[PDB]
Parts: sequence; C-alpha cells; structure tokens
Amino acid sequence: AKLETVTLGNIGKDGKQTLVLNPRGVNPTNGVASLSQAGAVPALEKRVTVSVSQPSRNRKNYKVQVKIQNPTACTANGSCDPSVTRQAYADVTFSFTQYSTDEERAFVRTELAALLASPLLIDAIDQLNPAY
Amino acid sequence: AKLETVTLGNIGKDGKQTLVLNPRGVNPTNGVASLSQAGAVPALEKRVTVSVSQPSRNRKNYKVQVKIQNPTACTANGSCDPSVTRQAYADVTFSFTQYSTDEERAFVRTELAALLASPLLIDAIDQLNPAY
Amino acid sequence: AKLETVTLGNIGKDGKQTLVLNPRGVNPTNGVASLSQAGAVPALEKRVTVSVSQPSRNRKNYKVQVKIQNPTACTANGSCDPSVTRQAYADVTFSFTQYSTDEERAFVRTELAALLASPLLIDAIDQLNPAY
Amino acid sequence: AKLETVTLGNIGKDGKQTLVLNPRGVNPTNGVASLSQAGAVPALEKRVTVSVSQPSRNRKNYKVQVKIQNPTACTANGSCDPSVTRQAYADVTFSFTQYSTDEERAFVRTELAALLASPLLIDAIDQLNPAY
Amino acid sequence: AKLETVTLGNIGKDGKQTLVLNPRGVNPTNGVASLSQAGAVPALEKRVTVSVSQPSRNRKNYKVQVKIQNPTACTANGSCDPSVTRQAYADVTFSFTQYSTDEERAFVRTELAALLASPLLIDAIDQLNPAY
Amino acid sequence: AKLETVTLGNIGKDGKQTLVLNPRGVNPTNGVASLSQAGAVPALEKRVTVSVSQPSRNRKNYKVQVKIQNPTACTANGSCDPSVTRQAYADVTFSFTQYSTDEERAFVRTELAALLASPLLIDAIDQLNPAY
Repeated sequence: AKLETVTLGNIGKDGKQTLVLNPRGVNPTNGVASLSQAGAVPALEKRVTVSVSQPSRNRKNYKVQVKIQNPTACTANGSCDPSVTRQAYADVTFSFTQYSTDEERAFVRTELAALLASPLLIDAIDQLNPAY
Repeated sequence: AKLETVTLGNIGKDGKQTLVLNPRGVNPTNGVASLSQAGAVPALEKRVTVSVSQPSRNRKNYKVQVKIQNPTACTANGSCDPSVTRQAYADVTFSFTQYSTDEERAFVRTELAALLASPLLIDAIDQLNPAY
Repeated sequence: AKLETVTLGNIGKDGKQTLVLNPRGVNPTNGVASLSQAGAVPALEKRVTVSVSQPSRNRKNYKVQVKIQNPTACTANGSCDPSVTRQAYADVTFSFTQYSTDEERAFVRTELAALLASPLLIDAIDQLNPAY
Repeated sequence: AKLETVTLGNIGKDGKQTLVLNPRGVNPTNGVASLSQAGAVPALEKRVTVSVSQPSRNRKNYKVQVKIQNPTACTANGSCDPSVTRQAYADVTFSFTQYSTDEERAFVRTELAALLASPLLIDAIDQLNPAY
Repeated sequence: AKLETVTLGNIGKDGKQTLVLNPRGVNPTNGVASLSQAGAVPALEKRVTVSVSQPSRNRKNYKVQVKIQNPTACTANGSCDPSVTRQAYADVTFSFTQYSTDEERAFVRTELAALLASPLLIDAIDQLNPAY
Repeated sequence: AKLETVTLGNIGKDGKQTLVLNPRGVNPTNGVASLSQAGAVPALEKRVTVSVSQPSRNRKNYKVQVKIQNPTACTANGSCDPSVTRQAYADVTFSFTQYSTDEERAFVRTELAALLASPLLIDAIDQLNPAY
C-alpha cells in the first residue's frame, strides 16, 4: 500500500453495497494517509484517515490508527448548497508494543473484525441493545 | 445485546484460527461486559471489554467502545505467579447521534470490518506500513 | 491581441456546452482584455480576461496571463435578488525568457491544452485528486 | 492523480509534435504528479507536474496547480556539454469550492483548453500581442 | 527508484548470507523511502533508509543517500526480552552535478561497490588501519 | 591494507568500463591514503582515498571515511586549463563499536555493496529516485 483506490464491498445492512474511496494523498505535516468518497461532492464525502508511527522513541509503543467519518446530509429549504445534519463515526487504534509480531497484530485486527461481524455488536450497535 | 459467548473464527495472520470469548463481570455502573477466554488465568489476560451506548443526556448523541487486550506471558523460575508484558491492545469506538438510523450504523460498522480486511490496514497493521 | 468574441465550444465535463464571451474591450488601467457573457447581471459574472507583460527595466522577462471567472448563482428570498454562493476560477500564466521565439510560445499553449484534455487533469479536477 | 505516461501529442507551432512524459515517483512531501522526458539531463529536462490540495488552515477552496517546463539547451556552447539557454513555462492554478460538481470544475478545465486554441491567445501568446 | 522488495544475497563474512527487506513506504516527514527486514520481527531495529533528494532552489543537490542500521543484541540470561549492546552503521552518499548523466552517476556507484569489495578496504576495517 | 594499485572493472551503467588507481602514499596528518590517476594534472585525476580511526576524546567509536572523487573536463572551452565541468563525488562512512566482531564488519560491508548492486539504487542514482 501503494493504494490507488480502496473499495469496500459487501457493506450496508444487507451486506450488498460498495463504497469506493480514492486516495486524496498523504498529509505532509501529519504523516497521514487520506481516502475519501469517489462521488463528486467534496463538501459531503465519506472519509478514512490512516496513520502509523515511525515509530519514534516516544511513539515506540506505537500506534496504528484509522478514523472513519460518514456524514449524512440533505438540502435545506432555500439553500442550493446541501449540508450535514447528522454524522456517524468510528475510530480504531492498535497495537501498541514494539515487540509485537505480525501474527499478534493480526489477531488483534481479526479478533475485532470477527467481533464487529458478530451479533453481539451488530445488535448492540444497530438497535442500541444493552448486553443481557 | 446478549451475554452469550462469541466465537471469533477465521482469525489470525492467515485468518485460520478460532478464539472463544465468554462474557463476565458485567459492571452495572456502566453496563460493560468483559468478554474473555474462558478458564483459569488466560481468562483474565486475553480479553475484550464491550460497552453499549444509549442515546442523549450527554449529549444528543451516544458512544460505543470496545477494548481489546492480549498480554504476553512468561514467568520467573520459582515464582508462584506468572506475569504479562509486551501486551497488545486495540480500541474501537463508534459515535452516532440521537436521530441516527440503522442504515448509517450498518455502514459505519460493515465498512469497518471490510476496511480492516483491506490491504490498507493489513499493511498498516501487520508490517506497520502506512499507505505511503 | 485584437479582441473578438471567443466561442468556447465542446466544454463542461461532458464536452457538450458552449460559452460565448464578447469582446467588451480592454481596461487601459492595466491593459486587460475583458470578455463576457451577456446579460446585465450575468456578464459581470461569466468572464475571461487577458493581458501581456512585456520585458522590462524591472529585470523581468515576458509573460501572458489569462484569468477565468466562472461563478454561479442559486436561490433568492424575500429580498428577491439572486446571488453567487460559489465560484470556480483559474489564473493561467505563460512565462518566457527574452529570447524565446514563436515555437516555444506555441508549445506552452498546446502542451497545456493537451494536458487539460489528458486524464491526469481530468482526474485532478473531476476527482480529489493529488498524485498517487 | 494516477500517473501513467502521457503523450502530449498534436503540440507546438504547427500542432504536430509530441512530449512523452513518463511517470516519476510521487514524493509525499507534496503529493505532486511528475511526468518527464527522463532521457534528458535533469538540468534540461522537459517536465510536467501537478499539485493538488484541499481546504485547510488559511485555505478555503480546492486547488489544482499545473506546472509545465521546457528548458532548451545548446549541445556544445563552446563546450562539449549541454547548457540551458532558453526557458519556457506554464504555471496554472485552478480553484473550486467544496460544494461543487464535477461538471462545474470541468468547465474551468475545458474552457481553458478551448480558450488556448482561440485566435486571441494564439496571437496574444505566440506573437506576444497585447490586448486590443 | 520505486518502492520494491529488496533481496540481498552472497553477503556476510563467508559471503553466504541472505537478507530480505520489506518496504515501509515513503515517509512524508522528509520524503524518504525506507525498508526493513521482516519488518515486524526486529523490534530492536534492523533498517535501511534511502533518499530521494531534489535539485532544490537553495542547493541543486539531488543526491542519493543510503543509511544502514544493524544492531546486535545480548540476551540477559533468563530474560523474556533481549537488548542491543552494539550498533553498526553505514552511510553512503552520492553527490551529483545537475548536468550529470546516468552513466556518470553509475560510474561512481559501480566504482564504489567494486571498491568496497576490494581487499584494500576490506582489510582496512576487517582487521587493520588507514591504508599504508 | 597496504596501498597497492587497484584495478576495477565491470563498472559504469552497463558494467562495461575499467579504472586503475595507483598509490600516491598516505596523507600523514590525517591518515588519508590515496590511489591516483596516471595523468599529469591532479585537478583532473580520478582518485580514491581512505582513513579509519577511533579518536581518543571524540570517541564514540571507530569510523572510516571512504571517498571517491571523479572530476571531468573537456578541451573545447580549453584546451589550456580544461577545468571541471562534470564533477562527480561519493563517499561512505562506516562505524563500529570496540566490540564489533569481525563478521559484523564484514556483514555491513557486504550488505552495503549488495545494496549498491541492487536495482533499487541502480535506478535511484540514475534518472529516478524512489519517491514512490
């Protein structure tokens, strides 16, 4: 990565749609890669922001982070320009020790993806169901 | 949503192992369940903690958080007690408003699992190679 | 050079529209051509300007500058007049040394037109879209 | 955007030559596209680069900046080695609002290509004729 | 000249060792490419960094610079965590004239590799002193 | 590490070139050994020089300075005093601790020569740096 385009498929409530984010680029103060929705509305686009520490000494207990932004907008009466009335977010971090291996980093990655995909969280999030 | 066990299949570097979590120690203060490997001490070491959000009050929105902790164990000779260091962690959160819908929630979480499975994050996590 | 109505055919993302900017004149304040389309208010909005800077005592080489003004307008309320909320524009400079010739002057114009036609700028402008 | 070799054909005084600008890696410290006549000595090299940026601190619009350079050298100017004697450049900046469509952004891009081909600029640029 | 996996071989004291370097991408902090071995395993740092410099307005220095970091660790008896006691380094810089060509630049690089492998430089640091 | 004439071959971008440098003795004030060209004018000679030591009170550790100087000149802007013209230059610094082993030093020398011989750097010093 090296990614010219990022496509997430099998998404949405029924697991049937796709989202294409194109890289905008990498931010040269932050060292942060940034993707956003391929649709032509810069004002109102889905975004993914990605960072990994060098690691530097104070970032040796390194972070890998992805920020997810999904605004929802509509057009107000009397305004040709649409705007966001609600926003949805997610924020995921790893890892953090310098002595972790790719295998452990992956377990955390997948013990996560496999949980996000599990009914516990599907209903705890989609219907705001307390666990009991 | 329910304090049922979770089978996290298809996990690890190649997506081929399984870990099973069993919820316990739910703290009524905040409705947060500790999901962990069932049995002995590893049950205390390898765990995922899951909160469930509820709308409004603080404020006109809500937040969901899951904490992942996977410690590395070893022990001194003659010790009565093993210990863990070089611990792997992750944190995933979600944020939505009080008027949010199920469809926008589904995209934020369904993307996220698809996003974790994307080379974007596989490289950012497994190698620590950000998409540069 | 001498002004005449400039008709720009085959324009817009689909290459189907035509813009017609009449040779209103040249502003003697600064030697700037004024080309516009057509109405009492719209001609003050849809505009192209042109000027030439000759080599000079300020130890300057020569250049040609072209400005593109493409504002649009939206809604109106009880105050009744419409207004511009958005504007697309460009500032186009052609820079040459004092001994530069016609061939070089022509290459810069045509290379740019070829580049504007090329996918690199189709995507830089229609999409996000910085390199990568 | 994505880089690939661009062949800027139908260029120059008679509209008959081609520049073949091969992709160069994109340096993240600015995210600038770089295509060039790579067989050239770097002090000569004919090159096209594109800089694209999003709104940020002190910046409200989206911008695309295009730089075209064509230095020309004398192969052996009383020497054995080439030395640049002539230079010619394009420096074009485009600017768009965040809420904007591709159709609209494209008009400024396409209008310029159509404009570059106009008799007004053929004379304003190739003969360096002032407006009149 | 591009991000790629680099495999070395026929290296080491007996000339029989191999090494594979997995890229980290290009770091926006300074626009510099880097690659490391596993790269997840060498928690104690095994790295190669490659510049990527530009013929800047204030320098015209588009040099190639490669930095090599090779630590050696000691295990503190019954330790769960090994640590570096020695660090070896190498730093190679290639300085160029702006009118230089590929064969000129290659003469120096190929000359250097041929020299590093020569008995004179091998003896000076394998066992001895400044040459005599 | 006695200086003796060093003959290099299989050098240049195509690996088709030789170079012979003869000992000129050693600079006694800094231990900088030198291999000279067989010509009459030092200004235009290709040469290689070397010195290795651990300073008594700038220590740190042991470092070696390996330097390549390749001046170029031509008689057209000559023939008298055909000055430089395409100067090429490179060097290597290596450093080791007092405990570095014999194989450690060998490893680093060979790792570097193997990298210099790698396609990554073969192309980096030529027409394109690994900006991406």
